[PDB]
Amino acid sequence: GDGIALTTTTNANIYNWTGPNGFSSNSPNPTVISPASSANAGTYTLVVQDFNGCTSPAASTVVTVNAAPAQPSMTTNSPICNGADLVMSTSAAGNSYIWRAPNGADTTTASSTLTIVPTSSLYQSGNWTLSVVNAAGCVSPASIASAVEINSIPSTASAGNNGPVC
Amino acid sequence: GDGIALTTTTNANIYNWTGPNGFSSNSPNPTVISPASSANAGTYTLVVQDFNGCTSPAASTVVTVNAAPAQPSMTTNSPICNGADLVMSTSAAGNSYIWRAPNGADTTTASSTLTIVPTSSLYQSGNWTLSVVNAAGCVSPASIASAVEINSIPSTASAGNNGPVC
Repeated sequence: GDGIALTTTTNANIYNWTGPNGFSSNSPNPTVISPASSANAGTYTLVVQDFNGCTSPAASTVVTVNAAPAQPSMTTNSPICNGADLVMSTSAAGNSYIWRAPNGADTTTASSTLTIVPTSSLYQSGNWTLSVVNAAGCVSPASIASAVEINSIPSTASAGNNGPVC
Repeated sequence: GDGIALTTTTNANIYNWTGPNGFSSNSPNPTVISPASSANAGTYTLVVQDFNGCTSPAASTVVTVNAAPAQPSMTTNSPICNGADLVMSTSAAGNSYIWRAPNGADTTTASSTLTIVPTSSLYQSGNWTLSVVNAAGCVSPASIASAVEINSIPSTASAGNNGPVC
């Protein structure tokens, strides 16, 4: 999902780049490959032709592409009464977990389980999502949102009885 | 999000521009790069060929791209009764905060918290959004709207009792 950029240091007249998917360029500092995927992993080779018409031996480098984790899933204690702790968790593996609140608030934890204490700006109802990040620093697609419904505490009912009893 | 423009001052026959993403042009005053992103930051080099066929030494300049802040989030006292002050706030950092009313009214403040006194043209219900601007003058994506619900004050109930009591 990130891009692959190549650069040059020479000031020669003709550049010739070649790569894994038919990548080709006749310019220094070529158009960055935006959608990096494993398809573009491999060796990129540069040949440079001088002002005098002579060519260099080729130079080359290797770029690898780290894969993102699979879309994680989320479980929540969604039928929740106001004042109770909000608990959400995944089963997905990762090095760090990313929790996204409905209103955009965004926090992290090393744990697969997040607990939100109702003093927090995160104690909010609506659709919550999760994404995870692995050791390569790759972020998974976000999970399918799980709704959280925080219910109010009802008022009390008047209560009594029929009055004095023999 | 803004564009990168390059210009010339010469009247020579052939222009040769080159840049960071394979940017290339054979004309003076090239097509402005509209979607500036960090991808196009770097050195842009111009070489000019004369009417007589001779070429200039190259001239060059550097353009950098300032990044916008990440999408901020908003918190509001949304269950609000008419006449009460409307309070909205963010946690996002910035040099100035931009507050957008549902009906398009647009105000600013240096504070992360905005208070609207109900005499104001901004004391309106509906979906509010926020964006922030940093020291480079870059404006963040707008936040996910937060609804504000301004409720009316109900009329009174008739009240009384059963009448005189022994």
